[PDB]
Amino acid sequence: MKIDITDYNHADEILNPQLWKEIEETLLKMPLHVKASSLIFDPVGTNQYIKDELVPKHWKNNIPIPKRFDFLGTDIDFGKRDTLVEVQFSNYPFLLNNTVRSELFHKGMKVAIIITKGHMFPASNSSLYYEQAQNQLNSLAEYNVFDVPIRLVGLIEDFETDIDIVSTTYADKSRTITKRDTVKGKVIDRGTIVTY
Amino acid sequence: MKIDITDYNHADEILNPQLWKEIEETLLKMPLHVKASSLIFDPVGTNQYIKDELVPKHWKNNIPIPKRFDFLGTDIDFGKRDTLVEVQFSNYPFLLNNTVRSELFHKGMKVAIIITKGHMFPASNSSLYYEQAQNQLNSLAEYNVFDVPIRLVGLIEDFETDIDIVSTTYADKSRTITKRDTVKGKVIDRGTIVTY
Repeated sequence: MKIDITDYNHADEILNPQLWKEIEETLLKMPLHVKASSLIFDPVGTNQYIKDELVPKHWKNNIPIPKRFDFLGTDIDFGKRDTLVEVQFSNYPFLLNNTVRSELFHKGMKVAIIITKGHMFPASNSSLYYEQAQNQLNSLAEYNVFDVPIRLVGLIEDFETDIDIVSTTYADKSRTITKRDTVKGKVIDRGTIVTY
Repeated sequence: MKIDITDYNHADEILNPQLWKEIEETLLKMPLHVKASSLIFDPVGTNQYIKDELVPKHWKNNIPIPKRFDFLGTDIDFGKRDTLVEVQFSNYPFLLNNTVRSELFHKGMKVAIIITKGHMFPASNSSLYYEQAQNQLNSLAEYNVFDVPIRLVGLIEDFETDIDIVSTTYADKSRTITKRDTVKGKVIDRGTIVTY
């Protein structure tokens, strides 16, 4: 996928280039994961993909307790050396969520990378999106509310362009994949995901 | 105008019925104030109307310093006895704005009334709206973040219904009214304000 980046409190000069590269390379070669709602962004598939890539690179992971069993895996955290990676795709309250995480951060870790998906992707209801997270952080930054270094990453794709897509069907009850296919497609014109 | 109300921390049992009545009666007989952007919600006209009604009823007022001269008057505060009324129509960061106001509130006032306008009204860019403020407060309430009693009020109008409208044109430079008319209209189908 493609990515848009917003750095706060000079996360760019603080971040270990190699640690950032591991995250960046993983995201760039990663296809768009989608599932039925028709086709919507699949955060669990996405986090599973990220996890399988970073675990072998020695990133320690932790999966936050979901407000709903079938939501488990919608958000995931990774840590390595002094870097914290927080994938936030759920509808958990953004500012409150991070204010709470910020507290622990200040009580070691020196920079945090937050991964979100662009608004262009149709998704679960009220689920966080990049532009919204950026707006909120731009606002706090404006009044010097926080000093923690943050690299905010937005997962996006260009419109009307052939891309690799992974379509999955889950039997959410224990979660199971009953069907999956790796096809080609693109996003039309929020956007609409089209498969070939 | 019509109003929708959401109470937090039992603002409803704490609020002086007469103090609430002064606020409620003012809002109910108040027409929809609009101006050119075509026609959009006019917060200054609205606050001027509210101010002219409450000052004679002994509500002390205070107008917050705007982040922009021509924005001055977009938000206004009123106090009387133990009640705080905060009209919030601007794009100032909601949670941060109120967290800061909350701090002073806890350092007397016993309940706060926050007035916003519904999402149905086309308005200034990124300006706060009722449904958004409610979502954010519902979220903080969910995790017992604040205990301050709040009555959140949303200014709305029914669709396809004849209503009184005040259309104004300002020479924003010192603010001046160069043109104004009191007509009839309605909101079609965000919504679109139509005048007759």
